[PDB]
Amino acid sequence: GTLTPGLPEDFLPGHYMPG
Ligand SMILES: [Cl-]
Repeated sequence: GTLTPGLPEDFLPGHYMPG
């Protein structure tokens, strides 16, 4: 659910950085 690199999100495309 974000534009950043990181882990895939559960329910939306895009990724997130934990923390
Ligand atoms: Cl992915």
